[PDB]
Amino acid sequence: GTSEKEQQEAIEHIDEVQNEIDRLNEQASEEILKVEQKYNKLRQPFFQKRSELIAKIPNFWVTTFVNHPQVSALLGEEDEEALHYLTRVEVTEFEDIKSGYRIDFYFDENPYFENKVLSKEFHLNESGDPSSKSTEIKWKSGKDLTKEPESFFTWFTDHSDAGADELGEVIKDDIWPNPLQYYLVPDM
Amino acid sequence: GTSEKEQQEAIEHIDEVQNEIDRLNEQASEEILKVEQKYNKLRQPFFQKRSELIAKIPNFWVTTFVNHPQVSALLGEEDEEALHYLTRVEVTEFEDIKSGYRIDFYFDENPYFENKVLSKEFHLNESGDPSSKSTEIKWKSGKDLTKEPESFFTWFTDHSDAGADELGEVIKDDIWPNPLQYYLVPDM
Ligand SMILES: [Ca+2]
Ligand SMILES: [Ca+2]
Ligand SMILES: [Mg+2]
Ligand SMILES: [Mg+2]
Repeated sequence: GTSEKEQQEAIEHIDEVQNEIDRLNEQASEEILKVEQKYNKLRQPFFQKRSELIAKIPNFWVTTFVNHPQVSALLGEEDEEALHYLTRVEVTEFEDIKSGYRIDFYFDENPYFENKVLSKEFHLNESGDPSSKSTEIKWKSGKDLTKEPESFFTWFTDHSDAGADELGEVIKDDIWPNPLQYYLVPDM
Repeated sequence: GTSEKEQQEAIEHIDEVQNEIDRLNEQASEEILKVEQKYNKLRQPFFQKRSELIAKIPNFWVTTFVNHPQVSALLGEEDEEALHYLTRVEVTEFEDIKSGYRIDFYFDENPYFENKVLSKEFHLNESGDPSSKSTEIKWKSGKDLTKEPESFFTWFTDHSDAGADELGEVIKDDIWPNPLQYYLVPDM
């Protein structure tokens, strides 16, 4: 019962209404991002206290990883040995999501590599796509674990799809918020 | 270098710290839910204005669905005919998420069924699991579209996994926020 002029006029009116819904969608997403930023700051003193407490627990992080259903699948026998030198893991999330997040792994002096810290960083590149970069591992002579599944440590050098990279997100979103559940094993 | 007593004491201290992170996680999730509730109220006048404008556009909703990559796969030839009688679609989201959401479909008098409105409701049941329920369709004699893929209209009676029910979530989260993109087809 509407004329074709009335219909086109309604279509334009709907488009204007959609632009207004778009605006609210964006404002909502913005408020939500700020909430996450507020609470990332509120949790940080607690993660820092937890890091000091984990320093009291020998082999905390390798125990956590060996008991994790996804991470354990990536660890070979010699990788597990090397991870006994892992003293500290830190996850840092940047406010600007183009800056992404970083995972740092702190290692005591060990026979495999010279680095005191190994890190993998996740960010958006100039075209808006997920990318990653890492510390170059300075393996010691005859102890390159990357030279039979592939070593865990090839993760540091794997960048051909950060859009994916499940392991980074597992550490950021699962293990980092609560590693204690995986460290602890029921007694009998 | 820590005693086993010091280690157990640290483990308990970590558990306490985790409870404190847990609390912040929950407060963050709560603030985020309230933001979504605020903006659901702010968008509602715009969805209501849009409903009045869509009333001016013949066969708006069937056109939207036939041009939707997932919904079109569910529509048979006779379903499409029946959906030309669909005048109005409404999505209602309740604040308490145990109450879930509802989708209402308004139909002009048609040869297939007597109902003026067909609805599917999604909620959590007492055990916390997704469930759904619907209007009983009062098909007219010899015109039961459920009596060769199955009719679209069997969706109203399909409840054996609301945990899934992709179609409900596609309507709520994709089509409902912006159906105009699917209604509109470029000219040449
Ligand atoms: Ca456990
Ligand atoms: Ca289109
Ligand atoms: Mg034990
Ligand atoms: Mg056109």
